[PDB]
Amino acid sequence: MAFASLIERQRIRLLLALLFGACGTLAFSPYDVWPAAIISLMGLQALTFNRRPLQSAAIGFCWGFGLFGSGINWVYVSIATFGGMPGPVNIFLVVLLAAYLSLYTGLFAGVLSRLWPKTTWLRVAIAAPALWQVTEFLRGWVLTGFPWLQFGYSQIDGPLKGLAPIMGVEAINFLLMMVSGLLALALVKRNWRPLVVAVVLFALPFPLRYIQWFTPQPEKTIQVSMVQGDIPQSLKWDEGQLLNTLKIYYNATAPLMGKSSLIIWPESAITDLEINQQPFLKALDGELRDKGSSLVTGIVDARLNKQNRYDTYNTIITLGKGAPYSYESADRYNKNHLVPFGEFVPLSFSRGPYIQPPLSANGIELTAAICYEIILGEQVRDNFRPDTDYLLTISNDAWFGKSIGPWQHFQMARMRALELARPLLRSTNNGITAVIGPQGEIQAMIPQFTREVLTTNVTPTTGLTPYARTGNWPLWVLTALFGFAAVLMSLR
Repeated sequence: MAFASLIERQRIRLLLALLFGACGTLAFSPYDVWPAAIISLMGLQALTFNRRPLQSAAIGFCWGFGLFGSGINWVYVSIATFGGMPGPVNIFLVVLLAAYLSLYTGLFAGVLSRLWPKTTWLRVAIAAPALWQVTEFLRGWVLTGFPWLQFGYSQIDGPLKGLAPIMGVEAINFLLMMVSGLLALALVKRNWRPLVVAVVLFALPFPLRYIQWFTPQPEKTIQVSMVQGDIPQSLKWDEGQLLNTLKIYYNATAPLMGKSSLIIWPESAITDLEINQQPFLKALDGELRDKGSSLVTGIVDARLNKQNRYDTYNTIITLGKGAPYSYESADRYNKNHLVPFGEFVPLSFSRGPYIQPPLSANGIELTAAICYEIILGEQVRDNFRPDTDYLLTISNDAWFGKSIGPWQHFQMARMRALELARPLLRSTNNGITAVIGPQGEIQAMIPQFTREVLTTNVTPTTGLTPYARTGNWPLWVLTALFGFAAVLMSLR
């Protein structure tokens, strides 16, 4: 046989693209193999060499489909269990989602091989990172976006973690696409120059991780007790289980009063309207103030708005010491970035303001996010303020079941703590509830899929990271400069 007549064939290239896309899903939290991201990106860029724009677009689409048919398949658990659509219909829906998410990768590959047909360093090192940044922005922006499975999140424990506090996780996405292509440039061509360049560009951010952009405050250390109720997702929105859920949470929280300064309940812990459960909240706030503590809990609130029609918000509310409860109080967080097909129909929860004040609780200012909102770095940074002590996130991962989705969500949550240099207090109904340190490090974690309480001492951090001080625009300026240079050098 032969091994040179097979690679040149297009069908073999499509199969290899599928294989590399599938293998790239091993780079995230359930498996935590950061070399898999590099290998997958190297395969993506190397298989598109010497290809026509249409063929390369097809190869990129196949690579994206391989990535998104295995990296995100837990969505099946969110459809088969919760929904009357039969098994084949759920499979078709998952396939449609994977194809839609791979359309952006196909577009990226097609544009890359149209504007930059020849395999040179200008393509792998200059054009590919900028075009990948633009494509990922489009994927995370169009139709409310879905910026899931970004290889920058795979470097939390990797060498390039310290680049996140300076320029943001997407900057890692810029570098991983930049380095891997150079490796690809050293693989197809027997030239050690791209290998040396990639090694240098990968080993430079490694010393840039011992820098602490935060100052710990060993005088405001408080005991936080996050409650994981493990309420089943099948009966959560039932009137018969409303009383049982309240009893479970209250009996889990009552011993914690007087010993934990802050108590946190998961997203939509009170599965009832905020106006309906007024006496319970008032009595709870009175008891919390008597013992001395603050409770931050998720709830669904109905507001008559200005047109006298109800506006439904998925809110986080605060009660107790340092934050008295009232139905009309600014100490509240309304979820802004709703989950498509889970809370609204694109093309019915309402959207809160994009910028909201941080929650105040017993003298502690919390930057709050809800479930899906924690994966959006830009929104969290915009809501972040210098006075913030901890990053607050409440979620409900029971939809995804016993799958890889919860861990990917947890890793994307840890990336926010790494970027903003603030402790992250993640609470979930049955998912991963943890206290992520200022460097994206797990300081505490309780077993998943059980009814437990995570009670640990946590220390605030002050100071601003370069990312939290300038934002995401330096990365966009670098991307624009690289794209302009690559385009201007392509007109010849």
